[PDB]
Amino acid sequence: MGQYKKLWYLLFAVLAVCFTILGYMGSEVYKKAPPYPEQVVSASGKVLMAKDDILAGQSAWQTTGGMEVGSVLGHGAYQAPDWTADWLHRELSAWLDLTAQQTYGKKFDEVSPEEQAVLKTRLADEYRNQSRIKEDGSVVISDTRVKAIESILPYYHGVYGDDPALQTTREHFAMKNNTLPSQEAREKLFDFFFWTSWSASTNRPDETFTYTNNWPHEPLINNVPTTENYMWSFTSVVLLLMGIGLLMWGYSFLTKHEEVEVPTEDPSKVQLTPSQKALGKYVFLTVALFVVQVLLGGLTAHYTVEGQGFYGILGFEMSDWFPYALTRTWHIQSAIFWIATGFLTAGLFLAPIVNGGKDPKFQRAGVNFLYIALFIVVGGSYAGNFFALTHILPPEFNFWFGHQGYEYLDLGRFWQLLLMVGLLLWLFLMLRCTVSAFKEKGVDKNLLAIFVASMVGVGVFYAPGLFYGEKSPIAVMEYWRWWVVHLWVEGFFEVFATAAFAFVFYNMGFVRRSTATASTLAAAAIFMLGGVPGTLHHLYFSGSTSASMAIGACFSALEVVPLVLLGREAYEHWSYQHLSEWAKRLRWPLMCFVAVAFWNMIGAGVFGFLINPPISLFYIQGLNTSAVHAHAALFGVYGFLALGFVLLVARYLKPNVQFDDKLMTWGFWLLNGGLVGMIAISLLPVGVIQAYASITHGLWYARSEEFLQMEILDTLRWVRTAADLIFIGGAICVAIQATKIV
Ligand code: HEM
Ligand code: HEM
Ligand SMILES: [Ca+2]
Ligand SMILES: [Fe+3]
Repeated sequence: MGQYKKLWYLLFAVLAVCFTILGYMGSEVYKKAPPYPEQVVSASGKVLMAKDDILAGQSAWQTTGGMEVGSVLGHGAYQAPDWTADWLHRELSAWLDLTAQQTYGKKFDEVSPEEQAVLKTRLADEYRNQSRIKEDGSVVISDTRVKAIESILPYYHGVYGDDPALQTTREHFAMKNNTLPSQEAREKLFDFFFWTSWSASTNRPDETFTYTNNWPHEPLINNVPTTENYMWSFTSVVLLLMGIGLLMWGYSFLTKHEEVEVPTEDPSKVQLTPSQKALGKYVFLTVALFVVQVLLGGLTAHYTVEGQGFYGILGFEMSDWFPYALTRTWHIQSAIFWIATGFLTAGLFLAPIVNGGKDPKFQRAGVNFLYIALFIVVGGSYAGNFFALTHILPPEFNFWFGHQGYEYLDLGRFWQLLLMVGLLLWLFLMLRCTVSAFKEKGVDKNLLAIFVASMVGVGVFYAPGLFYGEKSPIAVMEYWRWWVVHLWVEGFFEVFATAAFAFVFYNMGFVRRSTATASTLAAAAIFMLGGVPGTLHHLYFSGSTSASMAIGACFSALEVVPLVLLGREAYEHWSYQHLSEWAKRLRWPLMCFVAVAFWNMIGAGVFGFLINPPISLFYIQGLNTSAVHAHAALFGVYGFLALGFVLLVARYLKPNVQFDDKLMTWGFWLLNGGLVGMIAISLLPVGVIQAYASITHGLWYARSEEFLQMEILDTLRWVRTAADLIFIGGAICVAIQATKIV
């Protein structure tokens, strides 16, 4: 390893420690997740439900879209109410009304606060302590609780069915007129909802807080943040402040920046291999998927202000066939697909360059096979989502060929397996080009080794999404799912981008070999240190114990080291005085990387940390601030990276076509202005108002229909269309430039 032995050892130690921590917390989730009770029995002896009924309700929830229609335990969509919190509040209000009648003969509202406190204390004792699971695995609830459940059932039956008395409510929730047509399936789904509400309001066996760390905020049962929550939030802010102070104090020593002399030629000296020439279809697929995804996002926003549609007398009803759940699922899946496609194309273009400008036998055939597999995956998953949400798909094939119901993993298990096979094919095609480069003499191989390791990580770490099943517990499913939406996208993709950037810069002669290798190794070590144990900030209130708040909060704060220095080195080199001898013509792909740094600083650093401490997330999980952070971080870092990658690939495929700077300036600035406007004028104010309402009254109230249909919040969502149109125009401009080039 030569002079990089210390960096390699530090990376190894960081990897070992961080995966040991993450794996230990994984085994804790299997043993400490909220159990499914064997029986839920009334105090008189009548069984309400059983474990099989709860699991059947979970499967029924998966056939409606799951997280893509409302929210369960804080994860999902944001137009329909959070179901666990809404059910808890309605059952607590019904219990209070019933108990006030048998004690004072009046309702809860018309009773003096002195006895309201007594009623609230009796509710808190009954719900948090008397509902604890027993030795035999059963839960005993009172007849008053049974009556409250029976009283609140008809509202949910009308909401998830087609009752005329609840038509307006269904429209405000962006829900089709029959989300779950089967009454028997609706009854099971309400059992599942009750189970989630029970797990969110019942103390742990040997603790004074619930299985969800007192989530959601519910003043009626005193579901408030715990001392551990406060203690670890304070610790995480203190760690972030130290880290920032230490990075300021040591930036001078840490970064030496031994710059090299700028060359004159273009080592652009790339006789293109047949496999490289077959990536124009990849570039076109990336930009077409980007345009389709942006259009699907515009179509989902329209459902949040109208509910069913406008005009289209065209002869069918559109929410019956392409409802909000379907449009949002496709919108989320297309974004994942096109960002991943851009990264995979970029890698496939660099592989033959690593191989010395030659194709290993059958590389073009492998590339074409991968293209066909990616097309089949996308088309089949979308068709399965359509047929599952229309309920034409029989329910026993839903989890495998329809809608999984889990966000960011909505595609069926069969399509997930096909995508995994395609990713392994891509890794094989990348790795077969490295054998000759490794089998050389004299040349240092540390940068190649770190690049190959980042190849293996991207091509491998989609597997943890197959470690749960249809009937797997929700907390296990959430753990394995964030192993993919956070560790594989947020992590292992920055590593790939960094290792490709270093490889390209070294082979263009912009940086020294030692500088590139050391920078890549250090960046990989800091990204793994801040990202691998930072997975747990998605599991603070998902049935995990209190150790998740601690780990996720403290290490996620450690992910401040890269974000800051990011791009300083660009402003250190932005002022060039026509130093771009052969780079000002390609100014656009190289400027997608300055907006990348800006959005990494803003969307991922500012908006990502205001939601990170558990004391904040306790109130703002499930609100529009999550949408703000998601849009900013995801497109501003990774969509721009992928767009720059496919623009740079298209530049080398067709070096005789110039870039039309007037269409490029328009597209770039329309994208950046549209993103800025959609957060700053619509998304952020809605999130702030929702956060205030949540903190003051309850997450139930911040997600309620009565609160979302306020005059200020409907005009705040309509105004978004102005920035949405600008963003769609910018996306269309970029996609035309790319199509014109290839
Ligand atoms: C015209 C531009 C866009 C519009 C109008 C738009 C609109 C929307 C809407 C309406 C939602 C659903 C919020 C809800 O639950 O009610 C959403 C969610 C989302 N959008 Fe977009 N979007 C746009 C562009 C993008 C882009 C470019 C990306 C990234 C490639 C993206 C990624 C996402 C993600 C990841 C979510 C889910 C976020 C979450 O659940 O927190 N969007 N968007
Ligand atoms: C570019 C890097 C990042 C990307 C692409 C990214 C992406 C996302 C996305 C799409 C979500 C949506 C969650 C959902 O739909 O359920 C999310 C949630 C979250 N992210 Fe990030 N993120 C990034 C960096 C960060 C950083 C640096 C932090 C911490 C400082 C962070 C903390 C969170 C938290 C706490 C949530 C949960 C919000 C909620 O569940 O309601 N993220 N992230
Ligand atoms: Ca979400
Ligand atoms: Fe995350």
